[PDB]
Amino acid sequence: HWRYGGDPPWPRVSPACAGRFQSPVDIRPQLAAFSPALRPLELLGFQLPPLPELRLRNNGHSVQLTLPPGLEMALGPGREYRALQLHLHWGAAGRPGSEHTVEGHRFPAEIHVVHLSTAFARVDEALGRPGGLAVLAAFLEEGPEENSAYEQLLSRLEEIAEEGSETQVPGLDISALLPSDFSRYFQYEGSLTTPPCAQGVIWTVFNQTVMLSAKQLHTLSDTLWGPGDSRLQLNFRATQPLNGRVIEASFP
Amino acid sequence: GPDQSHWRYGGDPPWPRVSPACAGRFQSPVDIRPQLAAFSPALRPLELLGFQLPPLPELRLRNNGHSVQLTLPPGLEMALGPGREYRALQLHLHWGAAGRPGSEHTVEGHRFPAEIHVVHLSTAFARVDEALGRPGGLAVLAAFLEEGPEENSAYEQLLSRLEEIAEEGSETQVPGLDISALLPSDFSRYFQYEGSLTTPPCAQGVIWTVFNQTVMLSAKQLHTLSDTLWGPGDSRLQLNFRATQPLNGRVIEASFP
Ligand SMILES: *[C@@H]1O[C@H](CO)[C@@H](O[C@@H]2O[C@H](CO)[C@@H](O[C@@H]3O[C@H](CO[C@H]4O[C@H](CO)[C@@H](O)[C@H](O)[C@@H]4O)[C@@H](O)[C@H](O[C@H]4O[C@H](CO)[C@@H](O)[C@H](O)[C@@H]4O)[C@@H]3O)[C@H](O)[C@H]2NC(C)=O)[C@H](O)[C@H]1NC(C)=O
Ligand SMILES: *[C@@H]1O[C@H](CO)[C@@H](O[C@@H]2O[C@H](CO)[C@@H](O[C@@H]3O[C@H](CO[C@H]4O[C@H](CO)[C@@H](O)[C@H](O)[C@@H]4O)[C@@H](O)[C@H](O[C@H]4O[C@H](CO)[C@@H](O)[C@H](O)[C@@H]4O)[C@@H]3O)[C@H](O)[C@H]2NC(C)=O)[C@H](O)[C@H]1NC(C)=O
Ligand SMILES: CC(=O)Nc1nnc(S(N)(=O)=O)s1
Ligand SMILES: CC(=O)Nc1nnc(S(N)(=O)=O)s1
Ligand SMILES: [Zn+2]
Ligand SMILES: [Zn+2]
Repeated sequence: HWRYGGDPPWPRVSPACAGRFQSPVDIRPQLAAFSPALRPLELLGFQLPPLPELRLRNNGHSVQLTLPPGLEMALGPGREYRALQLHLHWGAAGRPGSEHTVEGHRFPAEIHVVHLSTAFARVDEALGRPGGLAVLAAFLEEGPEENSAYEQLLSRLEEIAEEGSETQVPGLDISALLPSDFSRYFQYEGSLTTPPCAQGVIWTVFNQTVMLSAKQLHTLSDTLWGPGDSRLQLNFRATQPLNGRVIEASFP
Repeated sequence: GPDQSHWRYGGDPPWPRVSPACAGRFQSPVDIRPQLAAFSPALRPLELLGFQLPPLPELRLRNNGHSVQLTLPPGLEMALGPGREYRALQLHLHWGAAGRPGSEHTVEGHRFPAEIHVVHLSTAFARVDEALGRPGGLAVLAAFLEEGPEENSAYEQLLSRLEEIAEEGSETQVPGLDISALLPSDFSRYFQYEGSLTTPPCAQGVIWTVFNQTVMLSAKQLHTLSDTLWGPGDSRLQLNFRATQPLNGRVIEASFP
């Protein structure tokens, strides 16, 4: 089974991991193309009630929250998706762990909300297909104030410390885990950041970040156990070259 | 319902009965207002390779009653951008009648004499039926045909064969030709937006790329195109285009400032 920082080589696990257009990438704001056609993102049905509960799992490469049907998202007019799950990427003590970087800067952590195009019934049908999968990514930065939205997830990590364990958590407002402005973001086409690394994924990276306390960031990157009786840390992929791709910005 | 595959221009069955998608909110064609198009510097020049076909093998040219369609062979590769590849499947035309333009798309309300469409299939899909309705599954390149003083050599290869397939359902084999010669000169100037097929099933998720520059045909050639073929029933195959559809919020992008 694949892992971070070691065999098996990802290209052996999946040929697509050696594709020419992979993710994540380094975003250089000055080189991003202002595209007036990029409208504000629309997310409805993300304010979930206390029940039913949601599955939170330590799968060895991240902590993943399974999302229910009904979380509708649109990248634009007639381009709709539904959220499937969200997970995080982080570093370690004294080391940032976001996947994407901005002007070479790596942030403490990054959250990914994976969506499936309504044109596909299942994920296996969308893999590798243009726009079949769309991921919303936001950077998590260190701040003086503790984040209430993230407290709902971070306080449950200890319950699933051991690799492969899972637990049910109360419903929460998923949209509260995201930045304040849905009209400011970068967008480009790439791939999944972990095997099978299928291409054709539409990546949308919020320009605004969300803040977590130093303590919360410590809890996120030093609680779960990964493969090989070792703390699950630095679970992010190195940035990949744009190789000609042009990143678009929804703002001038 | 019975005979679900049947449809025509200018009359029953209502397209929504043929295919529900024909009543979708985001259809094609649309009216293009250059002033309101969003300049998107990420739109690079179109790439078309393998379009210069040799004399043999021959290609099938058919009057399907809705248009004259040329079946393209494997090998015509096209890219809308890096890593966004397609292969051409076929090309067809939309035209008007005596003293009446018939293009599908319009620019600032202006309708051109005719329009050519080169339909492509994303390399991520093995078959068309899997691409239908999927985002970017199908991509169509569209160019306007205008009236000019000179006879167009490229189009002569198609127009001179229409008499052999005047009746709906007729077909003939024609010599290989340079498909790219049927297109405009600048592949870097175009408009692009997402819509649907302009005929049933009217599946959405189609990426439309409309060249900013046009190609010219003589008045005689345009007359040959609109006055030689016969359509469904006993009517002349003319005015085979769909009315303009509202953008409904969609923003057309332009590859040039
Ligand atoms: C959200 O989106 C915003 C908006 O695009 C991003 O903010 C911009 O980020 C870029 C990149 O980080 C900033 O660009 C930098 O600008 C500096 C200018 O500062 C002074 O220096 C020049 C003189 O050189 C004066 O003209 C100017 O008035 C200022 O006084 C440059 O110094 C930087 O370049 C230097 O460093 C880089 C390497 O780091 C080298 O490649 C260069 O050669 C050079 O040495 C750089 O160009 C830009 O200022 C920001 N704009 C705004 C409005 O804030 C956010 O980063 C983005 N955030 C997220 C999370 O996505
Ligand atoms: C390929 O791409 C090019 C580049 O965009 C297109 O060319 C442009 O086409 C648009 C639309 O046809 C043209 O826009 C029109 O400009 C006129 C300006 O001309 C004079 O008038 C104004 C007075 O207001 C003066 O300031 C100016 O200096 C000029 O002297 C406007 O008059 C037009 O607006 C009016 O008419 C239309 C009806 O046609 C109404 O809908 C409007 O409400 C308004 O009343 C209009 O804005 C533009 O000039 C063209 N640019 C260039 C460089 O040629 C091609 O059409 C396109 N071709 C294809 C096949 O895609
Ligand atoms: C089907 C599915 O969700 N798999 C993913 N694998 N990697 C992903 S990531 N890090 O690119 O968001 S999503
Ligand atoms: C399968 C196929 O190619 N069907 C088409 N139907 N309409 C088309 S058009 N006029 O929008 O190019 S292509
Ligand atoms: Zn991820
Ligand atoms: Zn057509």
